[PDB]
Amino acid sequence: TCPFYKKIPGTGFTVDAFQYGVVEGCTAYFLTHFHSDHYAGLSKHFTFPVYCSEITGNLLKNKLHVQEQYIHPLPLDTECIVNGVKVVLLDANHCPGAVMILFYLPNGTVILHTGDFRADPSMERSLLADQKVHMLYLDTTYCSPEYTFPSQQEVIRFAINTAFEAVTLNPHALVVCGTYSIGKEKVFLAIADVLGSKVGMSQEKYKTLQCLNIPEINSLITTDMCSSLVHLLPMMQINFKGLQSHLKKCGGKYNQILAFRPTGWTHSNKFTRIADVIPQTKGNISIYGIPYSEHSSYLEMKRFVQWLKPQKIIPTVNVGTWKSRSTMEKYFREWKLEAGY
Ligand code: NI
Repeated sequence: TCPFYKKIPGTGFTVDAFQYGVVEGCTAYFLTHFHSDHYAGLSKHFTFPVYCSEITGNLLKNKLHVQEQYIHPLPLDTECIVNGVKVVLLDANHCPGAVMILFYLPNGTVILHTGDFRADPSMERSLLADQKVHMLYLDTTYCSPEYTFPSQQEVIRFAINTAFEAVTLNPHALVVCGTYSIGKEKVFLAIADVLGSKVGMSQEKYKTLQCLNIPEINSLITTDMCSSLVHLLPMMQINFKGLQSHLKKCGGKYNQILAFRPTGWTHSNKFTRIADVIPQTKGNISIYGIPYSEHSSYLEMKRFVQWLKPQKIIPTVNVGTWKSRSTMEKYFREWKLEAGY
């Protein structure tokens, strides 16, 4: 039974609520991004309207086989009317197609739902600048001061250098990046760019990238594993057993695998820095783990909310225990105190 924090009051609208069959008095179902915890339950047999970004639509059509008549893509940064309610979609800085949704209620209330996001200062020069926000539905994934991590740019720097270095030393070495959903594509395509390679992957994952409105994408990707010195494999498969077998599969074309595992936060973030990282080596294979987050750090989130100054905050992650909920409320109170609003 759809929880309260997936419902927008005084509309027929839910957000990311496809796993409760039909929802009591929902004219329109919004989807913030194409990640399975958020789209769970969508199928070819979905007959209610779905509102989403262009890229999330491409994905629903081609991957889930949702019928064209039910997919309502909207452009970003554009005032759109939907069932007599003004909405706007903002870039979320999460994965391809991911959006934040501004709802302008008939009664004059204004609601921001962030879906999944990584807050950034460039958001403060959007249509959010222009007016007051009464309720914030907040991605609270890393809402705790321990969670610091480096900028996406820093991590992609580290990844490129490690890749180039290892391949220049040994031009029979293969680079492997682990994946399970969209997002984290800048890791593997930035590596492939420096190397002068296309990225080799399965046909399923090849299809998925074809959905993403990437300029020139056909020059960048391939299924031909043999003509390709950066490869994508399921994250499940990024270990010595699964790497060995993969190195066996390439038919004597590579003597060495350098791999990256894009993990979110991990406890080693509290002690070690990004330039000071080391891999786990078992023979000719080396497996790095890098902290590429697609969610706000504690500080990023704090600064975003102190700038936005909402009247009320509703968390959408870590809400299932009273300890989590209790700890988050305290931090929100402190932020308000620190600022005065
Ligand atoms: Ni997500």
